Amino acid sequence: VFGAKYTLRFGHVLAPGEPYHQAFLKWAKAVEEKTNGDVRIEVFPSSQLGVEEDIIEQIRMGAPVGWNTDSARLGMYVKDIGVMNLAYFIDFMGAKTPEEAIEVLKKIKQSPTMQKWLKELEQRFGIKVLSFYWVQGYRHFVTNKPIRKPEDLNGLRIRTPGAPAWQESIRSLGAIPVAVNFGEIYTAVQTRAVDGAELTYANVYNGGLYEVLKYMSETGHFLLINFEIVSADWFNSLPKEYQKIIEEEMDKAGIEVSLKIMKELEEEYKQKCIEKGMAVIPASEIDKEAFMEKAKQAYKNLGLENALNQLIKEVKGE
Repeated sequence: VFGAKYTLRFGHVLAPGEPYHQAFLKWAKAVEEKTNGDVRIEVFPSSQLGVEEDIIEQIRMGAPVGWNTDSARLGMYVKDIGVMNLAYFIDFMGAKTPEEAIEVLKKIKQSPTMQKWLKELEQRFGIKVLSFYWVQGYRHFVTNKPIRKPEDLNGLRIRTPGAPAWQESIRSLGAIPVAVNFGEIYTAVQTRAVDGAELTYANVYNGGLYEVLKYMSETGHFLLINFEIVSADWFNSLPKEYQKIIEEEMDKAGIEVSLKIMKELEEEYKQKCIEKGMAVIPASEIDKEAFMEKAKQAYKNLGLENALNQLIKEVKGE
């Protein structure tokens, strides 16, 4: 009293106050406005605590919940969609600038193959993708040794997220992948349990990791594409007009924060990291083709090369 008719609780939107959170709050406010207060969206920052959450099982259960997740997770369910979390994916799709990256994502969305995968996620698993135009930016190696070619990673324990798309990718580039809770990366480096990480400049700066790692080597080996999911059962319970408002408003909010991240914020954080004494190995000094060539073996090890090729075909319009 006198509240909304539908309430959505949307979680895992990363750290409080940061760009993603800001953008989800903009999205929520716009859906609320355009639905006349009938849809209320509550936005929950990520916890850094190490607690079990079965986020997909809630989505399957039909709860009024959503999550900021990724294709490394969704690829556990419909295997092939996981190709979008593999090393150099956006480069293999031909994107070489921020604006080009967003345009490729739009082409992937209208692709018959993506539409297939999204229908399988919905029907077989009850997962509705509202958007994947949410990009955290390019990830680079963060180490105490410059990385210019694959051989430089040999023997290096590099922490990367726990799912196979990440682990196999970092392994194929030449490193030993290691899982470590993000909030514990600093501890893992200071206590010498790992040799480095692979992160965005925002992650490195906000974590104060420049205190313990000296080099940012700009391999640009991942572009982190987030997938924004809700229960298919819940989404379908909404009126069609509201279904369209929710999806359109978040594709819009997503495009907006993705470009701000890629065109401005990551640049600012780079400057701040330089000002904290880090040494940047620029992209032009790195054998990126050698890394791209090593990356192909992750696609093969996981069975996702056909998936990539299939996407390449339909996007090469036009």
